[PDB]
Amino acid sequence: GSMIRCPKDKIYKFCGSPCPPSCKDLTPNCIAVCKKGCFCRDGTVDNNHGKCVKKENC
Repeated sequence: GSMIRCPKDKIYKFCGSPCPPSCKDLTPNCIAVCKKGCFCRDGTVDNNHGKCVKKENC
């Protein structure tokens, strides 16, 4: 506890897109705002299960 550390399969960002590429929407339109936290790696798509897989795997 105390220290926030997400799964090693993901990375941490201070400014990231609130709308990452996904199987639901490959390119969602939203205002560019810097949100901090843990995000998926570049080249992966977020699926409706709550995990990110490779773009060509979806």
